[PDB]
Amino acid sequence: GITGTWYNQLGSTFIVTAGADGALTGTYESAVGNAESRYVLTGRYDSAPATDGSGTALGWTVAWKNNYRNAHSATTWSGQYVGGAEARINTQWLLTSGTTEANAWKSTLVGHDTFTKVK
Amino acid sequence: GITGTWYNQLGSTFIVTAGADGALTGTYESAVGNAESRYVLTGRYDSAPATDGSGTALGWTVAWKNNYRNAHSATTWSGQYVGGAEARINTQWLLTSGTTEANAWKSTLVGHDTFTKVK
Amino acid sequence: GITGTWYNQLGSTFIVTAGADGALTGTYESAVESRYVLTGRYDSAPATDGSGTALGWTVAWKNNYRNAHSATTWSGQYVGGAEARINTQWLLTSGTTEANAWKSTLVGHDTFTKVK
Amino acid sequence: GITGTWYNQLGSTFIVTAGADGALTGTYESAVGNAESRYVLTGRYDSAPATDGSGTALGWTVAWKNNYRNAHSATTWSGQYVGGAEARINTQWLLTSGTTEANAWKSTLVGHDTFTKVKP
Ligand SMILES: O=C(O)CCCC[C@@H]1[Se]C[C@@H]2NC(=O)N[C@@H]21
Ligand SMILES: O=C(O)CCCC[C@@H]1[Se]C[C@@H]2NC(=O)N[C@@H]21
Ligand SMILES: O=C(O)CCCC[C@@H]1[Se]C[C@@H]2NC(=O)N[C@@H]21
Ligand SMILES: O=C(O)CCCC[C@@H]1[Se]C[C@@H]2NC(=O)N[C@@H]21
Repeated sequence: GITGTWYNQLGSTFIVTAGADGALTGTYESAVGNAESRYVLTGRYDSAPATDGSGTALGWTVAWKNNYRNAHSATTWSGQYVGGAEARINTQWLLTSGTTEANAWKSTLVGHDTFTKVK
Repeated sequence: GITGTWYNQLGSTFIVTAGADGALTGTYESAVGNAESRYVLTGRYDSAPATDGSGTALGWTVAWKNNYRNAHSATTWSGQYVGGAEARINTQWLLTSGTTEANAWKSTLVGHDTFTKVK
Repeated sequence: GITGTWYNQLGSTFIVTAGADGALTGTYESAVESRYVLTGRYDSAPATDGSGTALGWTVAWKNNYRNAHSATTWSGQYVGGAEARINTQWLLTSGTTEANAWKSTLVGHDTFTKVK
Repeated sequence: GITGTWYNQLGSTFIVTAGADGALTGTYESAVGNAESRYVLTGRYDSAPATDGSGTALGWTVAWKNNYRNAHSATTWSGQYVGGAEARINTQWLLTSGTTEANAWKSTLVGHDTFTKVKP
């Protein structure tokens, strides 16, 4: 279900494996921002979700440092997987940059990403 | 400086190891919510932060399922670690519960936690 | 371009008047009677480089018929053109006791359009 | 207890009047960001809050344009007033800047401000 390759509305690529233990592991490649190529992600998901039609809660983190570039920032996505004919992961995210203490008020962006397995 | 035990303002306990590769691994024990005992956490941090006084960006996820309870929800914390004698991890968080599609509008809580080395 | 009736994807409606001073006034008709006062502000002199027009408004969920002891603010931007939109993120805070304040605020997003 | 002069943890000044109709009016002066002097605010608050010890929900908006400066941005604060012993307004806020469509993903900052009546 969750395991596979997903794309968000920006064209970013989220390759994830959902482990039986509730673990999420994989790579994220952002189409935007101070990022290039793949970054490691790790996360957790509800491996025993409700059976009443509710989505599956999940979250994951990317710290935007790889072998090529370091943005000194990290994003967490929090959301739920909705299965079915048109599988989607609906997320909201927080991106925090490292700042000085005086600039901490503007450290964190918020947004929302929707992932499907298409394009 | 990140590795060790941290406590937030609500009385929750965050036990974490910061790996050399940027991995965060540990356990979270929540003082509030549909939670009981320890939960696995995983996350990522900037393992090569700026040397200009900026904090160290980081994030982690807890899915609120363990051997004792399943809240069908997951929280991600996004923030930065700030060193010194009064070291802190300042975070904002998103808590998404699994919902049906009709209730997705109320799926996600937002808040902020500050973690310190002493409590 | 802001003044008029807008519809979200959830069947809510709001009618707003954008005053020359930057004021937003109108009524929000929810879906998830149900009309509530809305007030807000918008940038009355936006950039002319294709940037959106920043704006925000608040609705306190009390009227003559019910009171949910809560308030939503929407923060976003108006984007003009053929498919005009107001893209928003919102925060809904409910009145809680201090012990429950950690769970007082929901966050989401809404997109409003001039059609349907 | 909402009406008065409030200051947040940054030293910003929030001057507000709560109208009997649920209206919030006043001025906001930010200690940080692309802002100078006072800006108009408007908002709403629950004028018949619960009597069980719960706070009073409220929210307000500032568009960061005044006679001196225009940041092409607007902030909304959503929060609750908590009386008793030491009056406080605890908020979370969203600051949206006007952006191109390509830059809309980075349009919105989020944070939290706590206000008390204690001058810096
Ligand atoms: O610019 C930076 O600091 C690092 C790049 C972050 C890109 C952000 Se993550 C939330 C949003 N979703 C996405 O795919 N890319 C953007
Ligand atoms: O109630 C649930 O769904 C699981 C428990 C959630 C606890 C939340 Se995580 C954000 C906040 N910080 C904390 O330590 N506990 C609360
Ligand atoms: O349940 C309540 O508190 C009263 C109705 C709240 C409606 C919320 Se405002 C954010 C979201 N957008 C919308 O149109 N309706 C929901
Ligand atoms: O920089 C801009 O775009 C306009 C100024 C925004 C200042 C932000 Se509003 C949230 C935070 N609280 C405060 O008092 N000032 C800052």
